[PDB]
Amino acid sequence: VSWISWFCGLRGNEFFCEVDEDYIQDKFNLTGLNEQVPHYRQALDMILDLEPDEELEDNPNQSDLIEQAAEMLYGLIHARYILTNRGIAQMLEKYQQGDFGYCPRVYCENQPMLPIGLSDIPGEAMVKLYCPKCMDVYTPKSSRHHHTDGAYFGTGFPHMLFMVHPEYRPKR
Amino acid sequence: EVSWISWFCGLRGNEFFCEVDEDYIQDKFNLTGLNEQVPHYRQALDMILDLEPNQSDLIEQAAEMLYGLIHARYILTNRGIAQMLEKYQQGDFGYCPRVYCENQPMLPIGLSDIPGEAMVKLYCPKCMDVYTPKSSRHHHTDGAYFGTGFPHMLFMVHPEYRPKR
Ligand SMILES: [Zn+2]
Ligand SMILES: [Zn+2]
Repeated sequence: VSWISWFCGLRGNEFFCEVDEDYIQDKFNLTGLNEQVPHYRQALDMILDLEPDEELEDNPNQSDLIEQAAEMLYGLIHARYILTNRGIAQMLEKYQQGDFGYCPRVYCENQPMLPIGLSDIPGEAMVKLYCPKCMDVYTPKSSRHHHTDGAYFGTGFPHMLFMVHPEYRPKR
Repeated sequence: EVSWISWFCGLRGNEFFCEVDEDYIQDKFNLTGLNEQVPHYRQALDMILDLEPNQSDLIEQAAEMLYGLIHARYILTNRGIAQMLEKYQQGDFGYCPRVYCENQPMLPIGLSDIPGEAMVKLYCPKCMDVYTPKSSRHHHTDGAYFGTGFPHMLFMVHPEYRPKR
């Protein structure tokens, strides 16, 4: 399985959706990201499953540092991706599956929530959950999601989704 | 040798309960009215107080219901409230999930005082709303064992713990 499929499958990455390879392959979609993550070249290669460099001698491995970079880069791409009609389509799918959890308010009656970020700057805050019914923001019940940066989901995702799919917005 | 009460409050899922003072239970005046709500009231009250005892499990079930009803009244008394306030300070009931409530500890609360109506819920004193416990281990604890007015009783007796919202 692809790096992306492998990543989105890990424990804690349930909120993520699989970004279409072609979206990533189009340089125009990643403009600006390459200057936010270290080892951008090797990291983007790892995400797309390509020959992982030469790698010769004592040359300290710095391997893990690249794995982390791929992780950050995938996140930033994810953020942009889920604003596009295709990404939104995929998230809407998970939404229908309750992939993001249900609102804990007793009166929201288990309204499924959408992931959301309190900030678009990486390292600011971890991902939170937005209930479209009571329109408030909650902390995920599972600690497994307490290390997922919210910037990988953005502050305007939930808004975008309902803008494109008004029919799913809770009534009254 | 652990007392029935100590044993009960120690079971998985009964973390929201506090241990009712034996003497409170021994005073007949405090239980007036309860004896006509649970079956086998005599044997059940005996089991709760650790006294000389197929219909067995049915009595264990009765002691469980009876302890709950007593708990409900108990936590309205200054002594019960004191104990609950303790657990409250330990975050024994959990913290509010609202991101902006900033992990405000919550108090248990019932949506109804009638047994069998609804399971126990959590009241955040900051956003003043009611939530369902994150852990499924608490999804079988009747809310009637905590009452609809407990949280409000606690803060009337301890206004100083009223969060600045
Ligand atoms: Zn809600
Ligand atoms: Zn709250």
